Amino acid sequence: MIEIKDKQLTGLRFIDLFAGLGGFRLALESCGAECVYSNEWDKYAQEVYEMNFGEKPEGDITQVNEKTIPDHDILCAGFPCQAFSISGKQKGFEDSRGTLFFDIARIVREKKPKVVFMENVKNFASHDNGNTLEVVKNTMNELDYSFHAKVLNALDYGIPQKRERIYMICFRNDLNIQNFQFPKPFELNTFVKDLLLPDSEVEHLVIDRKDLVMTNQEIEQTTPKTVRLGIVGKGGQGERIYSTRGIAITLSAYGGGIFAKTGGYLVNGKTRKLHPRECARVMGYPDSYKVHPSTSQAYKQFGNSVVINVLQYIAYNIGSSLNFKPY
DNA sequence: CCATGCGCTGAC
DNA sequence: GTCAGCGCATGG
Ligand SMILES: Nc1ncnc2c1ncn2[C@@H]1O[C@H](CSCC[C@H](N)C(=O)O)[C@@H](O)[C@H]1O
Repeated sequence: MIEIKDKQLTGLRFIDLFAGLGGFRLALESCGAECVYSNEWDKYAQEVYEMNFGEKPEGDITQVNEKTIPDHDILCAGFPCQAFSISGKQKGFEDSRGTLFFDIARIVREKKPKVVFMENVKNFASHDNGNTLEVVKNTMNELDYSFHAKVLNALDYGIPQKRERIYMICFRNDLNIQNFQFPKPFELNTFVKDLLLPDSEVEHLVIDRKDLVMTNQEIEQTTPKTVRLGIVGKGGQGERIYSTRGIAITLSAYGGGIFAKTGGYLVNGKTRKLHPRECARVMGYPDSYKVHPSTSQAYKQFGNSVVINVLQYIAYNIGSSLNFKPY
């Protein structure tokens, strides 16, 4: 994450739905906003959340009575994506874990926050010939909100990972917010190689497979793109190796393959997957964030999470729009 | 639970 | 064509 001088969200309360690791919490708090409610049903996720924020999030949002949720100014929600991801089945709203947006909508209908800040995978935008997105848009509008949506790639915001996510910012209509803008992209000055842990701390992650196929030579100059240096097996998900002079591929929650959830990287002559701390870093999490003790659970958590830096820029721009109240 | 080989969709 | 994806299924 980065340092935020002007705390644009000072005095604003927000809720952290589908909390996960609390990325939205890191982002909005860094802007001066106060978290007054969190909800996350996964046992282990609740563990890390509590480990870092000192409170356990409420469980199953589908059973939470909308009316019990504390009044708030900004509702934050990076809802489930398995039902929309390009990597899954794409069953959408007809999937058990694909109807959560309606719970969010049910909550908004009752508490009318000033802002609804949501996030989901890039494929969400084009899913089901845009109807899924349209549904969200129309739902937001009927609730009397503007709807601002855009896919932003983490690589354009200072983090070496090609995580393309759609962000939807909605402002309550009576606020007449006409100046909201998604942050402008800037040059990448950080690469995978710059976030790695010392070799001593990561030897156990080295996999020596006899089927490594060097598809491309390592590169001498750093580049803001994912450079595949080779595959293993059939080169499917979890079986591709990339240059550390480039950027990280998208971290995943239930990803498979020998380099599950992080992908392989050619490091100082060797081939290995990322360590949970490196995943923390690739997601913009500060080194002070305590990762969950179970590696498998930490890999999953980070793969489901958000890039803090991107949220901090957006969160700042939401605050800028809210503060412009001239006579 | 943890590990892994998918095996296809979508974006160009 | 080329190649990457907050995934799935199945083994133990
Ligand atoms: N019905 C439900 N009630 C509460 N939490 C739920 C839920 N269904 C899914 N979730 C949780 O919502 C999350 C979606 S992924 C969101 C990650 C979060 N943005 C972060 O910063 O890490 C997962 O942690 C999942 O366990």
